[PDB]
Amino acid sequence: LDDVARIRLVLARELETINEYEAYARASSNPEVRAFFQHLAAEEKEHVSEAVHMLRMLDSGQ
Amino acid sequence: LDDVARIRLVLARELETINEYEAYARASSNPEVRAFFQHLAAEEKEHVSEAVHMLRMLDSGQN
Amino acid sequence: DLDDVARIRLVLARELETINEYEAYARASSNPEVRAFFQHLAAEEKEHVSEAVHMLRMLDSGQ
Amino acid sequence: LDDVARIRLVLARELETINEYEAYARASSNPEVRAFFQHLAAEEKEHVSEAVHMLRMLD
Amino acid sequence: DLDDVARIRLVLARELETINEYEAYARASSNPEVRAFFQHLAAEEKEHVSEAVHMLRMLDSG
Amino acid sequence: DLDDVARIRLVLARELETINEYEAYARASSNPEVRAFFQHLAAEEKEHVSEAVHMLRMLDSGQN
Amino acid sequence: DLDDVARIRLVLARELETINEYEAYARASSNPEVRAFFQHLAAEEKEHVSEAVHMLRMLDSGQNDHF
Amino acid sequence: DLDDVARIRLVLARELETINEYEAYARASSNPEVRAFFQHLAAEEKEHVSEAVHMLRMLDSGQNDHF
Amino acid sequence: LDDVARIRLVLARELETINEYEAYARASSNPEVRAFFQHLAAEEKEHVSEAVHMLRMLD
Amino acid sequence: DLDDVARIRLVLARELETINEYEAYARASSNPEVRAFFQHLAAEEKEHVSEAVHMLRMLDSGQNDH
Ligand SMILES: [Ca+2]
Ligand SMILES: [Ca+2]
Ligand SMILES: [Ca+2]
Ligand SMILES: [Ca+2]
Ligand SMILES: [Ca+2]
Ligand SMILES: [Ca+2]
Ligand SMILES: [Ca+2]
Ligand SMILES: [Ca+2]
Ligand SMILES: [Ca+2]
Ligand SMILES: [Ca+2]
Ligand SMILES: [Fe+3]
Ligand SMILES: [Fe+3]
Ligand SMILES: [Fe+3]
Ligand SMILES: [Fe+3]
Ligand SMILES: [Fe+3]
Ligand SMILES: [Fe+3]
Ligand SMILES: [Fe+3]
Ligand SMILES: [Fe+3]
Ligand SMILES: [Fe+3]
Ligand SMILES: [Fe+3]
Ligand SMILES: [Fe+3]
Ligand SMILES: [Fe+3]
Ligand SMILES: [Fe+3]
Ligand SMILES: [Fe+3]
Ligand SMILES: [Fe+3]
Ligand SMILES: [Fe+3]
Ligand SMILES: [Fe+3]
Ligand SMILES: [Fe+3]
Ligand SMILES: [Fe+3]
Repeated sequence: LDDVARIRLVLARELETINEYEAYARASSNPEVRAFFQHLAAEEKEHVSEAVHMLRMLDSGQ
Repeated sequence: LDDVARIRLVLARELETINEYEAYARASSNPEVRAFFQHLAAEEKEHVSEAVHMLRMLDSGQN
Repeated sequence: DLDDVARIRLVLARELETINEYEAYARASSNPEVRAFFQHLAAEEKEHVSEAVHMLRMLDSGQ
Repeated sequence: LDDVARIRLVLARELETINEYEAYARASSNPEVRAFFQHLAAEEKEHVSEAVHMLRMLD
Repeated sequence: DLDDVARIRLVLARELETINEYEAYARASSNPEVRAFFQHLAAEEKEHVSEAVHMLRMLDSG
Repeated sequence: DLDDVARIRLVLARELETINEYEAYARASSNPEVRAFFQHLAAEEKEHVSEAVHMLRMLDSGQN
Repeated sequence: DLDDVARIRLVLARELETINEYEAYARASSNPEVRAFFQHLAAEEKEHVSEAVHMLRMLDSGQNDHF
Repeated sequence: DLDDVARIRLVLARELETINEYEAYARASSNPEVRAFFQHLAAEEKEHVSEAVHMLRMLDSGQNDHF
Repeated sequence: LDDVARIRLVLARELETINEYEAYARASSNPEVRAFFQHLAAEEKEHVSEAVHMLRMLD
Repeated sequence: DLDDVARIRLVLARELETINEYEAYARASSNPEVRAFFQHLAAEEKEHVSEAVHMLRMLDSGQNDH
């Protein structure tokens, strides 16, 4: 398990987390809860872009 | 489920995620990768603060 | 490779899931004694969550 | 899942929680953390006594 | 890492889950002889639970 | 989507894993009294395994 | 921390779950050839279960006592 | 939510894991007769894998194309 | 764990992945997404064939 | 309760773990033919990852905007 492997693991986890945030926002009729989850999902998408950048830098094949 | 239970689940997951980020920062010998994981850990702790706030708002018994 | 803060986070995550279970089981019971047993368990677990959040804040500057 | 089944599940989870609290108390070097976990283990053991009693009453 | 008390707790937790499974299977069974089989197994496992609690209280003052 | 035979097989499989656990925990030792407790649990579980195999045999004509 | 008898018990437990899966898949199929494929697999796994029980009995005298 | 081909793929995947377990147990075993029991089980599970690959190729023309 | 066992693990994972891709193709709304998943399934079937060949040659 | 973008995210996450497995199995192998086999599988999976990230960007404007 090297650095690129840990980056891939973090990216995979972030993608699943976004899925969870979107599903939980959809399940709520509370506007404040939906806003909470939409903000979290946006911050997680930022993290995804950052991880993909690090992966492309560190992985030649990617 | 209901909203409070899903918030509790989100908080539990975020706490495990911080553990992972900090562990990966420790495991790396590349300083850039270490810094990446430390930055991720800091922002996830902010997410934890937000979630605890939501829980306190929505759970009278917790606040 | 875990430190004290990682173990506190794990305990807190487990407690949040435990509260979910207690409140669900309190709801699913129609026996007042059992519903009440589970409600008392959930209140005590919420107390544990507050204590663990305090520990986390006291040992983690990023939090 | 009836009431007695849910109590058995809670009791089993409480027993694993005690094991985890005691292991984490053993593993910590900060004394305050270490006592935090010991306090949690004592409280959970009291929970176990209550659950055993409830199980005896209903079963 | 584990000591005798921790192993006894694990055994007790497992026995409790086992009783739940035996009782659920008795409820779901069609053949009344199979139902009787699962009911008997549940009763014997409950006796084991009593014994495990006794051990745990002999070896743990708290 | 489980029938009676499938539940018997699940119970038998669980009992076999339980015996493994009792034997490993007896080996872990530390206290003779704890070892004897785990050994007694293992012996009674073996009784259950035999009865479950016989059940399976009457109910499963392909197994018998 | 496994000895030979524990590995035998583990194989037997896995085989029993596998038979459950084969019988369930045979029931869930509408193609008769696929149904028959799963039923044949189930019968062969049951033969393996018999062999595993014989091995367990030969290695575990306390278990053999109940047969 | 599963068709027959997906159930065949699941059975094949499980058989492959089962072979791994049997070969590992054969390597770990001390009694030569237990070692041989596990080797016997591994050889017969490999035969099942061959049979299931043939079934999958018969049911999945896209898979058969690559053989 | 030896080379043949790792090949078996890869093959078992690839078979589960094909199941997932076909399910997602059935479930998808957008035609391009359906086609994306079906194309992934086809490529994975090629990977399955390669792994079976390797396994037959080495075992 | 899954939409197309969620299924894309799930496939991408699975491919990333698959690449990890292929690379670790290449490292753990002593037979050069097996090692090259696993490296080849990893390269092809990485191409799959590029395709999926492109699909994700097209389906998720919030992700496209980074
Ligand atoms: Ca995450
Ligand atoms: Ca998270
Ligand atoms: Ca807890
Ligand atoms: Ca607990
Ligand atoms: Ca048990
Ligand atoms: Ca058992
Ligand atoms: Ca099997
Ligand atoms: Ca198998
Ligand atoms: Ca795959
Ligand atoms: Ca994959
Ligand atoms: Fe994150
Ligand atoms: Fe997050
Ligand atoms: Fe950021
Ligand atoms: Fe952030
Ligand atoms: Fe607690
Ligand atoms: Fe509790
Ligand atoms: Fe308490
Ligand atoms: Fe028992
Ligand atoms: Fe039993
Ligand atoms: Fe008994
Ligand atoms: Fe009996
Ligand atoms: Fe056979
Ligand atoms: Fe077999
Ligand atoms: Fe055979
Ligand atoms: Fe088989
Ligand atoms: Fe692949
Ligand atoms: Fe490809
Ligand atoms: Fe793929
Ligand atoms: Fe392509």
